[PDB]
Amino acid sequence: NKTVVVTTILESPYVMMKKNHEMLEGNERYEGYCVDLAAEIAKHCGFKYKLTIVGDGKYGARDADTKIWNGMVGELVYGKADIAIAPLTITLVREEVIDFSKPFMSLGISIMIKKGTPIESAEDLSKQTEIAYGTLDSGSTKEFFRRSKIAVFDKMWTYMRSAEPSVFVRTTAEGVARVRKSKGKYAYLLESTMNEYIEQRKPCDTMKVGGNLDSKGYGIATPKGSSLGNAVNLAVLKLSEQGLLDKLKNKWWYDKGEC
Amino acid sequence: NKTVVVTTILESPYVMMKKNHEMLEGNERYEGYCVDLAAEIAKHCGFKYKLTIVGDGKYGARDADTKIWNGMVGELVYGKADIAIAPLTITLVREEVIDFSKPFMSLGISIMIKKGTPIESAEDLSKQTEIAYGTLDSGSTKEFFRRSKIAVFDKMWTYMRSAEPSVFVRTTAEGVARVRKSKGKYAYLLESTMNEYIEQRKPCDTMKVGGNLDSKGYGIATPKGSSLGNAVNLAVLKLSEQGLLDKLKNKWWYDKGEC
Ligand SMILES: O=C(Cc1ccc(-n2nc(C(F)(F)F)c3c2CCCC3)cc1)N1CCCC1
Ligand SMILES: N[C@@H](CCC(=O)O)C(=O)O
Ligand SMILES: N[C@@H](CCC(=O)O)C(=O)O
Ligand SMILES: [Zn+2]
Ligand SMILES: [Zn+2]
Ligand SMILES: [Zn+2]
Ligand SMILES: [Zn+2]
Ligand SMILES: [Zn+2]
Ligand SMILES: [Zn+2]
Repeated sequence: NKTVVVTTILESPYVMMKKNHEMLEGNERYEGYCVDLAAEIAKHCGFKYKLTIVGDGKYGARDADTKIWNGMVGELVYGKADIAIAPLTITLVREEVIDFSKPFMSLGISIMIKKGTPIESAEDLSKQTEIAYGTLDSGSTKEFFRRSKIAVFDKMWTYMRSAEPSVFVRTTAEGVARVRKSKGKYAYLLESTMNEYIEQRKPCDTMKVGGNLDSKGYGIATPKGSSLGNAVNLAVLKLSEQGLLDKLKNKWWYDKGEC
Repeated sequence: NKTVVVTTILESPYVMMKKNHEMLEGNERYEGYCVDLAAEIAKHCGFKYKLTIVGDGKYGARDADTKIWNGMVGELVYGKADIAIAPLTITLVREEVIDFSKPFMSLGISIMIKKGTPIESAEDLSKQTEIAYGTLDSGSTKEFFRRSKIAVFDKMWTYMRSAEPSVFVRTTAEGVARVRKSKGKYAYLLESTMNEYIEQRKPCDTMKVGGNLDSKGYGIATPKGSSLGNAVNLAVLKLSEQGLLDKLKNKWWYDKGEC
């Protein structure tokens, strides 16, 4: 056996640097839902592991020209990591190049506003121009809009793709900060899981509005045909059935609530 | 190529006999969410197929003594069908013997009451004895209670397992009828998808109460190592991303609403 290299991403409350731990070593530096999940998966599957943060800070997309995968997906595709344990969305284009476990969490695209913003739905956003809106610049949310044939979402993409200045952000934290600083003139499209987390964080000035725009899941990813895929998949189902995933959700979202 | 034998189950609104079609032939007899899903899967995967209703009318469980699988799971395990396209819950014990696609629908165990029943939650059910409650006698809901280590659910199982007369039912329709006829003295534990469907059916006398007790998914099942598994899995993701699964949900639940 060898130590399994885990790629993950700094995304609250999934993986966070513990206060004042920057200069410590190894796995103990990090906390969060995916840190606890990695420990359980590794225990059930009988492996030792090293948590690493994805070098480019991205989830994963294929460049249109170079055909090269970036982010966590790229780390798996090019053999830089053995497994990705992160809020990584199961998508068709990714499933074509890596393997996913059954989902460990359900989510959908959602709208985050600064409280008091006169927006209730995606339709509302699409029918006005005063309030700008965008997504994480690389990720499954952007791709959702890029590919949608649904009238409202196609309209939103036509606006977003050419809006100036760019409505896209490099990180979730950047999108949240942009909502908070924009006096109601920027809304952020992000996954319901993140949105619901931030809604319960100080300064308690954002909220989720409207229903989810889609329904999907996060999965644990391994390189195609990995020795780990089968056991990891069975482990996710065991964690689900043993109530552990619900325990972790309660721990990191609502037990954490500051609002 | 050969005609693919599809096993499914008569369960509204997934697969229903069209009015006055009992004496007709082939696939045209049936309608419902899973009928529409089967047509899309078959189109994307490039196969012809025959819809068949599971002979024993069960979802699938392994007998404790004989070790034999019944229901749709058994039809796959013993080679009687090529694929199951039905509201078949993804579970660990099933995943050990058959393959599941990524989920096509999200659901959780839920409580159905006759309107006016003084029950708001599973905790409420567990803390009283006036109102009886039970599950489908063979299925993932029964197994959930049989295996739970959560205090409230363990208490409920201890009651259900020895209650007389039996609190278990052979079919969802039987559980719904039992709620409707029992003057508030029977509550039925069933999947949220079914519960939400029935809530919108005449005579509009039942309702879903409380949050879901768990979170899981339905998947399309194939025998272990089937030639169809890979393509079916990719097809489910395509249907999800193309908004087709959302379209089918709206079609069979809410466009169907009678209340
Ligand atoms: O498996 C359960 C719930 C759950 C159920 C279903 C999904 N997923 N996951 C997908 C996905 F495969 F990602 F596209 C899709 C769904 C339902 C909607 C169709 C596409 C996702 C999640 N969880 C594990 C622990 C908590 C939630
Ligand atoms: N979970 C997403 C990143 C967040 C987003 O795109 O909103 C992904 O796997 O790409
Ligand atoms: N979907 C369930 C049947 C319904 C239930 O158990 O409530 C199964 O696959 O076993
Ligand atoms: Zn420490
Ligand atoms: Zn465990
Ligand atoms: Zn620009
Ligand atoms: Zn007809
Ligand atoms: Zn299609
Ligand atoms: Zn009895």
